[PDB]
Amino acid sequence: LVHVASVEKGRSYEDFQKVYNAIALKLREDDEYDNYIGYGPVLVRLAWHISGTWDKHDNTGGSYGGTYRFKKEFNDPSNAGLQNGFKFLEPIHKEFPWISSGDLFSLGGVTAVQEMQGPKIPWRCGRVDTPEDTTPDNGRLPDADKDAGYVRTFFQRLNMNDREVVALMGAHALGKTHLKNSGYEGGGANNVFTNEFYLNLLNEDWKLEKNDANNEQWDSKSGYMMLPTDYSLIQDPKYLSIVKEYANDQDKFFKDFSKAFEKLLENGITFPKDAPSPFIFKTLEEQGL
Ligand code: HEM
Ligand SMILES: c1csc(-c2cnc3n2CCC3)c1
Repeated sequence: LVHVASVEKGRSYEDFQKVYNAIALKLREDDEYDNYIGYGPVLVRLAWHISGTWDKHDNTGGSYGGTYRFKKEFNDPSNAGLQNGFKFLEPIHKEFPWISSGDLFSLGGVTAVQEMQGPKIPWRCGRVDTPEDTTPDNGRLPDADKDAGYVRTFFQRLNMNDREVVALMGAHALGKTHLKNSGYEGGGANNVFTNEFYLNLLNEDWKLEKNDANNEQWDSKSGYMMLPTDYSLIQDPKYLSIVKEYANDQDKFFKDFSKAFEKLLENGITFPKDAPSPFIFKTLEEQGL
């Protein structure tokens, strides 16, 4: 099973920058969502969930086929709440109907990270919409109630190593949990991309509590929360080291996140030798828009 990247016919960097800009402008303008967090965090989560279905063993799942558009994947309980991100992107897709679904969903994530003052994430085009029968079954995204061994084993399926895992988890500095979506409540309503996840892990006083959905989570007096899988990064000696590294080096964290997130979004895709090199998009700020 091979998924070969195929550039949307006749499209070049300038076409994709226009799509980036349309998403970025909407992010700026629809700022009310989720008590003024806006749509950045949910779009990052969407890009991760459409990618996180990949299995390195058979090359099924991943971002290529844009299969979240199909009912089976759209209604996965693990994807509860991501419909808000789908609805955000819908008008954009109507404006630029030439772009594939996988390309749009993944570009949404890249745009969100950059517009939230994160690192630049190189991005490649050419994902191709695949038919409904290529939709992966539910159950491939991870559980939050587990420990460090689970997290490590889970991520081996996505060909991610310890450093890549800890860097990717830094995105949890963004946004919040919603009891109705996942059975967890709380967060920090943050919409700026920083290394604060790692700082909060090391510096807050965490207490284990049972929430109103009968799930255990770690809570701090500052009003923050960690999932059990978040907290596992300071329980495991190998993860802890890396957590300390990112807490003390913002630039390192940005560079490692950029690499891991691009890899996550590209897993399962074969890029021909003639393919364009990755694009790096300018932010609205860089364009004076
Ligand atoms: C062990 C792996 C992971 C687990 C178990 C996990 C679990 C969760 C849960 C339960 C939520 C709350 C969802 C809600 O109630 O709305 C959440 C939120 C979020 N996750 Fe993860 N996650 C993991 C990895 C990641 C990764 C790798 C990224 C991206 C690089 C990511 C990005 C996000 C973002 C941005 C939110 C906030 C969404 C919002 O504010 O609507 N997560 N995660
Ligand atoms: C902001 C302070 S803690 C925190 C957090 C920890 N784990 C998660 N979040 C938000 C999404 C999941 C976000």
